[PDB]
Order: sequence, then structure tokens, then C-alpha cells
Amino acid sequence: ADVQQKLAELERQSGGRLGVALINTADNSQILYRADERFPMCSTSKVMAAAAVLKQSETQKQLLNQPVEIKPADLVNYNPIAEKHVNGTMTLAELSAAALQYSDNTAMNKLIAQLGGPGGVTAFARAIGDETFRLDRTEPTLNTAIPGDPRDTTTPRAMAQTLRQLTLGHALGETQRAQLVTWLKGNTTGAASIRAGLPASWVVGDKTGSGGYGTTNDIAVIWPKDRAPLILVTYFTQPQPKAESRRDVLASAAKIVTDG
Amino acid sequence: ADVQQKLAELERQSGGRLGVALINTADNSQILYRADERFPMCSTSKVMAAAAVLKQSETQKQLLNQPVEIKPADLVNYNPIAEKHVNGTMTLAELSAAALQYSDNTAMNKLIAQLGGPGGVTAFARAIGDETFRLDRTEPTLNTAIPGDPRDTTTPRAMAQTLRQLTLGHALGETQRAQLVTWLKGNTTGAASIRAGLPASWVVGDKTGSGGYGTTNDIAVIWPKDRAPLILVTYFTQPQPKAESRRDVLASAAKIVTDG
Repeated sequence: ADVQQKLAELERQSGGRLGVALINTADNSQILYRADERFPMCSTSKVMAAAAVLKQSETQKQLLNQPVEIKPADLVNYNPIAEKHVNGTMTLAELSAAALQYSDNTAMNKLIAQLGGPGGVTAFARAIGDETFRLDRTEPTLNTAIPGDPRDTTTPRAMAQTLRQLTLGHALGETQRAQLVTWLKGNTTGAASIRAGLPASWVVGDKTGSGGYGTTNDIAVIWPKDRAPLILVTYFTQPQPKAESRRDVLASAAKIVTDG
Repeated sequence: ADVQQKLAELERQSGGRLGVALINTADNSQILYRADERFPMCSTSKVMAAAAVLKQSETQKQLLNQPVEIKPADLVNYNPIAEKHVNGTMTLAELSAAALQYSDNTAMNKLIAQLGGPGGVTAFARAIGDETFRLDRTEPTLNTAIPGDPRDTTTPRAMAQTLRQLTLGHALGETQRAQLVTWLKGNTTGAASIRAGLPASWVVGDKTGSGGYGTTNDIAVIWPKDRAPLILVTYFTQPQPKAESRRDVLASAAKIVTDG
């Protein structure tokens, strides 16, 4: 498929390493590029954690309304929502939204804590059939993104398959699946990434990721004009530790794979 | 200045006409580039409409809870939220959010009708001291953005002053100002525009706009790390009817005026 040549071209131009997995739910067809290679997830991992919390709330029916304490010492490097609530509290719902829609790192650490550490986020992945995801660290160190380090990684194929089960399948209860999709469709950080390569009429929920080595990621559920939904993972990392983000590469990958 | 020269260099290479107004509320200093020329607002006008409804909600305190009918005939050209609710209803709060955060055109038309037509939006503008803003048409024809047409235009200076008064000033009651800022901070469509030219740590609320003649707009309230807020308006329009959007130009603008 010319799609392979275009993604290769894109990758070469960019100077980095590009991973892509597209699932077309119209017929289960896939478009795959380095789809079995590991990449640092950075903030795209917030989807597994918010989902895991949603799964716990299937049993603990009030859990999303539980207030959680935010102390000044809980603040980390990017706390756009949580900083408003220091010496106060946010609900687990508020925290899940802040993590997903604002990429709030404080909010992610609270989700992590609620699940019993990075291992509880990994346990949830395993419960829904994802044998590849691993979360190893909290924010912000889960973003180091060191070339060859397996920590805090997954593969595009695995993340796409998981995002399909979570947003379109039966990994979560119907209310919880709906809540996840609502959160993702309200993301504030995504217009420069996958969405930017798609026709304006298409509806999208996504989570972006950013970290070291110019790691620039996005995972998305997509409801095109006139077509069954798609899942798309676009992962991108660079050779230089202080490399600049490249959201435009993800936009470009999305354009390439949804023409074909 | 250096900034002026840089903005001229950006405009000369952009293939269009660029309008910028930056107000720095630390000291009321300004950066102005074609800031008294008119441009088509497109969906940036949705701030005025939402605000005018928020003002109405100061005296009809249930107003935002009021259900409004969405009929198939109401659907226009970009209805990401309203299409889900056809033969159903949306509240005015939902309509205000859908217009501001998703740029839903059906939702804007409901705001307009709740305000008595385009005239009514303009009358609100006049009421808070904006003599420049004019809303003439409903969606989607308000976006035709024909050069020389004064319908549905304003100037960068007037829009920056108005956004300041609405988000940081006393045009709205405190509850209502806070609601507006919250909705703007939750915008889904802004990551490739002004936000893309600012440091990540800075908090932004914005409203983008797109229309005919490649018109690509963004207005923003910005809370820089360590500094009093800024108000930024970046307006751009091109000479060909079918020109493509240029969000990149707005990000470049934002970087030039906030570097200096």
C-alpha cells in the first residue's frame, strides 16, 4: 500500500521514529507501521488509569464522587486544574477529567494512587486482555522516554486494540464507556495532533502525550462522516533528549492513513 | 519595533492579511498590528453571543437550564453536538458550551435566536461599550468572510478590549465571568492556534474561528506563568475564496508578540 511509502517518507523527514496503528471497525482492517515496537506512552497512559478507575466504580458505585485531598506537596510539573484545589479536594470524577482533558499530572498521580500504584494501572490492562502495556512510574518521571527503556511503554497495535475495547467494545460497563468517550471528546489538547489531519466533519475523542526525547503521541477514537468508527494510535519519538515536540507529524500520519 | 518588523515578515510570507492585538494587563501596554482594520470574526463571534446569554442569566436565573428544541431543519453545516440531539432538546448551558467549546453552528443559531437575532447580539456588544462589533447574519452565512464586506466583522483592538472586559473585567457578574472563563479554558479546538505559540505552562482560554477566504482566527485570555494575564487577538484572512486555513500563522503571531 502507498500508505507504507508515505509513512516511511514522513518518518525519514521527521528524523525520528514513528509508530502507527489504525483499526477500521467497518471491516476490522488495519493499517500498521512499527505497530509492534514499544514507545513511551507519556500522557496517553492517562486513558488506562482513568478507565481503570471507571472500572472500579462499576463495583464501588459512589467512587467517582469520593473527595481526594490535594496537598501542596502533591503538585508536580503541570497542574492546571489541581493547583486551584491545593489545601482542598477534588472528586475522582474531577480528577479523571482533569487528567484526560487538561493532561493534569497531579490528577494522574491521584488516579495512580487510587489504583495502588503504577502496578494497579498495569493490572487493569491485563484484566482487559492487554498483555503489552506497562506502567512503571508516577508523574512526571514516567515521561523520561529514554531510547531502549521498556518502562512506561506499549505498542501502537496493543494500544489501538485496547482503546477499541474501552471506547467501542465491552471492557467497561455501558455508563462507564459512555463517560470515557465523553471525556475524550472533550479533550482540550488535541487539535494540533490527530484531529488536524482529519476532515473537519469527523467527530474525535483523543488523548495526547508529550515527553522527553521530543516524544509526541496521540490516541484517538474517530467517528467519520458516513463511516464506521476508527481507532488510531500515532506514536513519535526522537533521538535528541531535548528535542522539540512534533504534533504536526501525528497530524500528517492521520492524513496519510485516512486517505487510504 | 523588532516585534513590528517580525509581524510584517510573517504577514508577507503568509499569503494573507494579519490582524493582532495583544493587551498586557500587568501594565496596560499593547502590541497592535492592523488592529483598527476590520476582519470577519467567523466563530469568534460566539464569545459575544455566549456572554450575552450569560448576562441574560443574571436576571432569569434558570435561563441556562431552559430546554431548547433541535429539529432536523435547524441543522446547518457543522453540528458536532447538536446532531446528536435532533428531535430532542439541549439546554442553553449545553448550547453555550457546544458553541464555545466545539464551535457548533446549530448551537450558535440558538444563542442568536435567544438574543433576538443578530441585532440582539450587536445590541449586547453596544451595551458593554463595544461600538465596533457587528453581527449581521446567522450561521453559516456569517462565515462567508468576503473581503470588503462589513457584515459580521470587528477589529482586533475592539475584540481584545471586549474580551478583556468580559473575562477579567466587570461586563458580567462574578459567577457569570467565572462561567465564561471556565468554558473558554475547556475549548477543544484551540491547540494549533494561539496556544501553539505559547509556552506549555501558560494557561489559555480561547475561541477559534474559521471561514471563507481561508479566514483563520483566534481570541484568547492567557495566564502566563508568573505574570498578569494577557488578552490576544489574532485574525487572518486570504484573497482566494477557497484558501486553506492557516492556524500555523496564528501560532507564529502569538510567539512573536509574547517573545517580545
